[PDB]
Amino acid sequence: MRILLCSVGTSWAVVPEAMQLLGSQGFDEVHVLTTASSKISPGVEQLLRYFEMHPGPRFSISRVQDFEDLRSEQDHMLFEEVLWRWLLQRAPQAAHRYICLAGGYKTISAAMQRAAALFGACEVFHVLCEPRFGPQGNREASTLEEVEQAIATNALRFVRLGPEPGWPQLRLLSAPSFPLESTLQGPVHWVRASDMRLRQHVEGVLERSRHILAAWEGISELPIPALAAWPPSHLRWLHEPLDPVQDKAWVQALPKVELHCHLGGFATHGELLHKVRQEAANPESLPPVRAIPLPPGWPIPEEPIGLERYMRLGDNNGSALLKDPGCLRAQCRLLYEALLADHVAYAEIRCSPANYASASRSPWVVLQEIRNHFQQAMEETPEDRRCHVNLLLTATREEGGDRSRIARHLALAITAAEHWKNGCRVVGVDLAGFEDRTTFATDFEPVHRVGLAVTVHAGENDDVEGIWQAVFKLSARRLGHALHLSRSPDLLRVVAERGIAVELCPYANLQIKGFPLDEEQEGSETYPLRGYLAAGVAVTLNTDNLGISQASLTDNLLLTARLCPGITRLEVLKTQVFAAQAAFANQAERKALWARLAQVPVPTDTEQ
Amino acid sequence: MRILLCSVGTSWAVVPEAMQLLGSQGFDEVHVLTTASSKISPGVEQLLRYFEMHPGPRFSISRVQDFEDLRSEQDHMLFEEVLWRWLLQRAPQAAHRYICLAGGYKTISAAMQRAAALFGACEVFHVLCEPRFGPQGNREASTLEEVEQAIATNALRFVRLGPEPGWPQLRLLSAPSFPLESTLQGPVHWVRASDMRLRQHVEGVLERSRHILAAWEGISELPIPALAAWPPSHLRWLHEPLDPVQDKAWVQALPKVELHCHLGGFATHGELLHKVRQEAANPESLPPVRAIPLPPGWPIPEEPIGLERYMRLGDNNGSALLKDPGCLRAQCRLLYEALLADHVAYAEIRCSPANYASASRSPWVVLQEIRNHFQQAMEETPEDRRCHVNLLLTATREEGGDRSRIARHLALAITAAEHWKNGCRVVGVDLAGFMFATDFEPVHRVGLAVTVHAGENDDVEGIWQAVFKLSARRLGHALHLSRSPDLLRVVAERGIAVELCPYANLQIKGFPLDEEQEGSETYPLRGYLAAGVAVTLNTDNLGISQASLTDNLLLTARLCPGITRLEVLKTQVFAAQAAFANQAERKALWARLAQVPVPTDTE
Ligand SMILES: Nc1ncnc2c1ncn2[C@@H]1O[C@H](COP(=O)(O)OP(=O)(O)OP(=O)(O)O)[C@@H](O)[C@H]1O
Ligand SMILES: Nc1ncnc2c1ncn2[C@@H]1O[C@H](COP(=O)(O)OP(=O)(O)OP(=O)(O)O)[C@@H](O)[C@H]1O
Ligand SMILES: [Mg+2]
Ligand SMILES: [Mg+2]
Ligand SMILES: [Mg+2]
Ligand SMILES: [Mg+2]
Ligand SMILES: [Zn+2]
Repeated sequence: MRILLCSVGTSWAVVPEAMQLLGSQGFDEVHVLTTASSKISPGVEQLLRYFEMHPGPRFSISRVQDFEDLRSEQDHMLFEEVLWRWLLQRAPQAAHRYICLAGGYKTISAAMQRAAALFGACEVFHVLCEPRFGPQGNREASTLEEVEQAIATNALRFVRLGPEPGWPQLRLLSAPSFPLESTLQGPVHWVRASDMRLRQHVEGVLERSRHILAAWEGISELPIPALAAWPPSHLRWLHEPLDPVQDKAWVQALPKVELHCHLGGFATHGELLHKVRQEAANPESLPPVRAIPLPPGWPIPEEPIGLERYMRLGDNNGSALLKDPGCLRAQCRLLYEALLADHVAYAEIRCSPANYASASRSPWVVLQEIRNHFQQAMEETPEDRRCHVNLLLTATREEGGDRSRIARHLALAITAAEHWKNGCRVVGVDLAGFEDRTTFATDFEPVHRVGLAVTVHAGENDDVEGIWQAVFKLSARRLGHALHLSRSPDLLRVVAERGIAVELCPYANLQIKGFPLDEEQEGSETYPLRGYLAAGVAVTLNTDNLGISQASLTDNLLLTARLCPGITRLEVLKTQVFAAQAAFANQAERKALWARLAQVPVPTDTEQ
Repeated sequence: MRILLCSVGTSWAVVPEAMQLLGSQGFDEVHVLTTASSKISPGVEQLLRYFEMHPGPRFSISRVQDFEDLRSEQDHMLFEEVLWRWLLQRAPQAAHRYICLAGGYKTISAAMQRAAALFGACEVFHVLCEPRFGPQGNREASTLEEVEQAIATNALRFVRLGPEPGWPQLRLLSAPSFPLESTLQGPVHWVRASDMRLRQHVEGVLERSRHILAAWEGISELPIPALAAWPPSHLRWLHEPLDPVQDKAWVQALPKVELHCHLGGFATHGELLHKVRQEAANPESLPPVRAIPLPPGWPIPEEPIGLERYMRLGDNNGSALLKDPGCLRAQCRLLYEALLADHVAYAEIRCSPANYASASRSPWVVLQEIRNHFQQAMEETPEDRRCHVNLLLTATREEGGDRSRIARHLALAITAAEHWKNGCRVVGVDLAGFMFATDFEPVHRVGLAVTVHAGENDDVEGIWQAVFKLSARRLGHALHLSRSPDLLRVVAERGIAVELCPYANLQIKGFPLDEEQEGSETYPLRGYLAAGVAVTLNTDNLGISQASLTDNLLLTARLCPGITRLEVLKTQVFAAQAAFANQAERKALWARLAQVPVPTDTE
């Protein structure tokens, strides 16, 4: 199969010479494109007369309706679009596309060359004939007789400029996505482009290709491979320090991962608390709303308040209030709404089913209700914006308290691990009672033996033996509030090399323990996020308690800018990638999460 | 700054119209390219007269000596090369480059457009003149006064075709690397291109960029990101099942990682054993060479021989000989030579120094001698061919026996871990037999990584206790992980590496070969790979198994039906990630692994 595409200006004789590129074999098809100038119509007439003879191949003639003459650049873009659509239509494949640039304007010849370079062509050539067929033999061929004479006498020169392979993303473009409106007027078609779509599509493809090629060297240094298509200025902006106030919209639009969120600390005070109370199935059993004033300057107090006061700040919600089934349902639904409004894509929520169990509601019933409410909230949301929520069961140790709650939480987690295989799942346990009790560990071999994962939640104690025991005796895969890893360099090295994640909650850590804010240089009491990042630790930024901390995940990501002097937003993306890798997800959840993370928002402040 | 670049053909009045693109603003300097055809020299003299009467911007004319008229494609390529070199020379900055395609052949205008697209330009434009002049008033401007009248009458139409950014690689190209000669003839330069270097470089970079763009959609599934630059045919070849007979050279040329190699089982027989024995410092004390007949069909026996016979096959070397300082020295150098010849980039060699100690040589002396021999061998090797070697201490256990040797090896590893911090280091311990977690806490306290060796026991409790009671980061010969789905999922999710030795496993345990499809006793490599497990292929004992790392990588084709070469690269990447290396060693290993050999067949 072999077709020929030509552009013709005032000289019509190029086409009869053009078919002689292959000699006697000729072309299987011939197609011609011209402009609307009246000076070509007689040439069209002679072309038709020539085409009457030699009826071997199938012939056609087109013309651009809107291109009378080249008056400005707008005519050039119009002709470019029409020529591109004509090339796609009349030449479905580039392996048998032959393009002749002889006729037309010099701009038209350049456009034909560029179209061949873009969409591909089998051969591109230019026809030359010596001037010995004309008035006194001083002109090139102009009528049929001398055209045939030149054909028979081999008086034509062909410069095969060579094949053009085209670009990979433009070589598979199809004709009917960008159609032409051909009007048959005799044996010649007349074509016109309705829209401009093809030019913007090609320009976008070329810009994306240039951006990918520019950033191709640093593929491994980008946390998300989809960032190579970013323009170099956008990547330079990505490598600048994060701004807490200017980058609010960019962080807000980011797809995030939440790995440390307590269910019972969500609607602890305010409008959310009243909304949860108003949904109670038994309003007469609701305890009265206690008076729990917030510390002045909340959520950023003048001085840290400690873990005890921070726990007591969330007493209007939790064990007391979530024993109501309606309150529990409203709590789960509102937590999912909060997660959706923050563009979270994957969430792990910490729950205590035995804390909300009653005489008629076993812990299994409470766990089933929580999981079913979350699954229902997930299935209602469209998949493009759906946040996948998994569950972690907290096993809190009490100082001198009962061991029964821990044992039944472990058994509940073991059973719910294989009870549910799709949607919302119980993915592990949160051993949050490891402080002042363990510097007695046999309780958790059944957890390991069934494939449940373990995260150990620190208790404000500054010792490093607890972290050691969590890593090596509890086989923990994540660490909560491990803010003193740097004090033991060997422990920090072990945590980095074993791929153990560290869950950091900026607002909770600032409120409970306190760190200097807006210090120009890193000091001895600086937040350990940047030091952990430099040490090779997979660091996650979380919320801990949405209600008590009075801050969202976007707010924590923005506060890391004030806690860590000169942290870059590339490191924010790194934290998100670390969170995605540290999640207790399976192959399908991980695939969906990676698909969601690739859609990083485009910056709008790349102007300096 | 603004530089005007344009060509002239039979006509000359294109450029006097050309620098009027900005009108009264003008241009800082103008440069003109031209051919050697004699039919256009009057245009050249007209140009000279024009800029003699019109001073201001710098003027220059260049003519391609070897190009006169368009006859075939060779002249076109010659003009293209000369034009590209002249473009790089006259206009080094793309932000100050203006190109006009009004003059010359139509192919010349196409070449100017293509050069602007390739290298970038501030603006590409074409100037037109309405034909109203001449004696009949029906022809365009051709004389000087006609040009002046056209300028005054505003009969010039400029088609600003738009700016071109160029390509990222071609935007940085510099003139001196591709120079253009000049032979002055008055005020007109005469240029010529010496060779076709710039054209071939442009074609090669364009082909590579096209390959990158084609392979870009699907970069997440490539083990090495540098594989994108491979041609699509090469990637299609990569995704095809490995051939044990024809892919031997490609596998041999690969940079590899060795994680399970025993020092004492390298020169157990053959001429290599006698090469080691000849280097004894006290040859009179060498034990007599035992008669150890290899099983028929070695290294691929008819029936598996088990672990006892396999261990007894290497009785002519090890503790028998390497108590000799010279024998140990020769053993280490020959092992490093074998590693270099196999293109291994990172090796973890595991040894038992306390087995080699004597009355006068303590285990610490033996360990330091081993380390210094390997470090020296690494030192006389170029860094681009250097194989980095790290050490593992094997704390083997036996029925009853003595626990003193285990304590000595663990303490030795602890001390050596902080002794050396560059070059050859002691990176971990090997537990050949271990649930006795009481005496392995001190190495967790100091940050030593633990690899646990599975014995000839088809048990599942052992792997569980290795993962959770020993905190092992690698598992040796865990061939029955699939019998416990929970254990397989745990190993996959916790990132624990499984180190498989194809030839050793075939000789000791026995597996079907050349199966058409996966069966019940088929090798578990592909099943582990499909389950998300990080699997590494190693050699175990170089001397006893009588096979190299290349030989094991090729045997996996017979063991695993339909295993592709992408999976071989995946196992190499898994081994790189599973090493006990630090940041610098990991960086060097990743740099070495990015140089995958180019396939030689592809079809
Ligand atoms: N930031 C934290 N640091 C330490 N422990 C915490 C933190 N947040 C929560 N916990 C512990 O986790 C337990 C469970 O918290 P959650 O909010 O999910 O439950 P609850 O319904 O509020 O329970 P409670 O009866 O304790 O009020 C808390 O009781 C507390 O012991
Ligand atoms: N395939 C294997 N499986 C289990 N143990 C092995 C295997 N190969 C070697 N070993 C043992 O692991 C340890 C590694 O030490 P090394 O490779 O230097 O051997 P060695 O001390 O020279 O051997 P030996 O004294 O047994 O001949 C030795 O105790 C060796 O016997
Ligand atoms: Mg709470
Ligand atoms: Mg609470
Ligand atoms: Mg051995
Ligand atoms: Mg031996
Ligand atoms: Zn071994």
